[PDB]
Amino acid sequence: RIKKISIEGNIAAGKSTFVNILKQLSEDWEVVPEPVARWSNELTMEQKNGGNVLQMMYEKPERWSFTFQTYACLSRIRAQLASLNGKLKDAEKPVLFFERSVYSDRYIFASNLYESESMNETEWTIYQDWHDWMNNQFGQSLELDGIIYLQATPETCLHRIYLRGRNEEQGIPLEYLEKLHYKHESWLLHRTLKTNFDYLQEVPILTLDVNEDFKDKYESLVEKVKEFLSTL
Amino acid sequence: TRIKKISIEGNIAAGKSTFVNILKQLSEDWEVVPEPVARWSNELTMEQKNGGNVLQMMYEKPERWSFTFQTYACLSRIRAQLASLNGKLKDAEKPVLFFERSVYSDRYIFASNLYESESMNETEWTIYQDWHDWMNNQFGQSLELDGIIYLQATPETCLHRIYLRGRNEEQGIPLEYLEKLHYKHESWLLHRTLKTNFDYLQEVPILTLDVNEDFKDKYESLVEKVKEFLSTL
Ligand SMILES: COc1ccc(-c2nc(CSc3nc(N)cc(N)n3)cs2)cc1OCCF
Ligand SMILES: COc1ccc(-c2nc(CSc3nc(N)cc(N)n3)cs2)cc1OCCF
Ligand SMILES: COc1ccc(-c2nc(CSc3nc(N)cc(N)n3)cs2)cc1OCCF
Ligand SMILES: COc1ccc(-c2nc(CSc3nc(N)cc(N)n3)cs2)cc1OCCF
Ligand SMILES: O=c1ccn([C@@H]2O[C@H](COP(=O)(O)OP(=O)(O)O)[C@@H](O)[C@H]2O)c(=O)[nH]1
Ligand SMILES: O=c1ccn([C@@H]2O[C@H](COP(=O)(O)OP(=O)(O)O)[C@@H](O)[C@H]2O)c(=O)[nH]1
Repeated sequence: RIKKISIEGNIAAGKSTFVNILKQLSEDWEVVPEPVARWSNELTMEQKNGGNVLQMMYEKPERWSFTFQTYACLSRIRAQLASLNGKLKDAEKPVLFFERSVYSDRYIFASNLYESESMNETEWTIYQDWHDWMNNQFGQSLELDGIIYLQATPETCLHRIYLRGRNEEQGIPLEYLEKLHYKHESWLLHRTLKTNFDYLQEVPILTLDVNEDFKDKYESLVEKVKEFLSTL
Repeated sequence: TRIKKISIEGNIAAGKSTFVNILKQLSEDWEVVPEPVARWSNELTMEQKNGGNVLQMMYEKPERWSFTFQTYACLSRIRAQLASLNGKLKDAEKPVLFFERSVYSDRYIFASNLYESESMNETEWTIYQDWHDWMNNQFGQSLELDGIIYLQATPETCLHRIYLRGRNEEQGIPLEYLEKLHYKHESWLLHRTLKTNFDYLQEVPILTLDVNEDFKDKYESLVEKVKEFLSTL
């Protein structure tokens, strides 16, 4: 009976900041951060493997995209099962917030690597098949009750990457942000994007504007999330 | 419980296709599962189109395509084997499903070989193994084997037999690739010296059949052994 909620949005939208705010507000509220965040960093063999392929992807995305995308999605699924069958036990009003989803894996990141030619046809169709299957064999219990879209302009995100001062992100272009921004807008706002996941097409969505700094002034955002939660 | 599942293992062109085509005629309670890869050799389906494409590139450039090929082949094998459980041998008295190869040849014969030939780098190989571990962990007793039949043939036999089958992309297959695959087959199924990461495999019954002798119009003795093997599982 744990409520599953995806937190979605562009690079440096403030997803991590937001989720770390939410888990501290209730004893019923828990967070699963995404694998890619964990990799970008006495450390596990997923880190080991995650470290290498993220680096490999930066040199040569047209060689490594499929391997990376395949591994990122398994790593997410495992983690999401780990918290769902353990953690939050056994809350009165349990809610698990997922940082991004297997849908963002596929329809944001994997799709954009295919469109920019870092995956060929065969890789993209093997990926979608593998995706459809990995999720239907193992990921049933990962269907989302709702989605929270943190909406920021592509410009705020690039500025937010600068504010976060990580050396390796510094060369991310605004057009790359625009592609991902547009892809988010057509999946989550316009709802033009048709997935192979029919139930998604009518999952409730809460769209929040995080252009303006919320780190010291988040209560109105938290109010909107609590209202959205009761409505499910 | 309650379909018995027996995998047929052996080197390339040892004679697994020929022997399952023989076995499956002899009892309506016996079915077979052709291995997806052997199918990918030949409007076609999604998988078959991907398979043939990923196979040719694999041939053309194994160090690029080994990780991709091996995951698609194994995912597709699990798919074909799970369907068979479902669509097959619903009500029959003693159901037996004969898999042409298994999830364990995918990894410990082929992917492993490919790693050993530097066709997959360390991170690739480790990623493959991670995925293979977890994924078979999820099924448990369901695809898990009741028995292996090993069809053991020397590489010369296999080499000659590749000649007899006469496939274009196959005459390239060098004698020394065949010898290495033999090594791994002997170690896993004959001398039982392969460490592996699935507990029950140490226990699983294995019938070895010497198949160096042509057996096409002369296979009763081999079949008799199989019938005797089954009545112990
Ligand atoms: C089309 O051009 C790009 C598209 C995407 C990128 C991205 N870079 C990243 C940073 S990868 C990274 N590695 C780390 N080790 C740590 C970390 N925080 N981030 C994410 S998206 C960067 C791009 O331009 C950089 C080319 F050198
Ligand atoms: C030089 O060109 C690139 C360099 C790096 C990238 C990278 N993208 C990433 C992010 S891929 C990703 N997939 C996910 N499924 C999730 C997630 N958080 N990130 C890391 S490095 C992507 C690049 O090309 C993108 C082409 F628009
Ligand atoms: C180290 O050298 C090799 C080792 C193994 C091979 C192999 N070829 C194959 C068959 S390639 C094939 N492609 C197809 N499209 C169809 C089909 N039946 N077979 C299996 S293993 C091929 C090798 O070299 C290719 C030409 F020397
Ligand atoms: C040019 O070098 C190669 C060319 C082709 C191969 C091929 N192996 C295969 C089959 S590997 C296989 N993996 C499986 N998982 C299952 C299965 N039945 N067969 C097709 S093409 C393997 C080659 O190996 C190079 C040195 F290991
Ligand atoms: O309202 C905000 C939200 C985020 N940030 C900063 O912007 C960067 C991106 O935030 P985060 O890493 O949480 O974004 P994510 O990539 O997780 O969506 C970080 O330096 C944050 O501390 C900020 O200054 N104000
Ligand atoms: O007793 C036998 C078994 C097989 N073959 C031939 O050897 C080749 C390889 O056999 P098969 O396709 O069964 O090998 P697999 O790859 O399935 O092990 C084929 O052309 C068969 O006709 C044979 O001459 N006598």
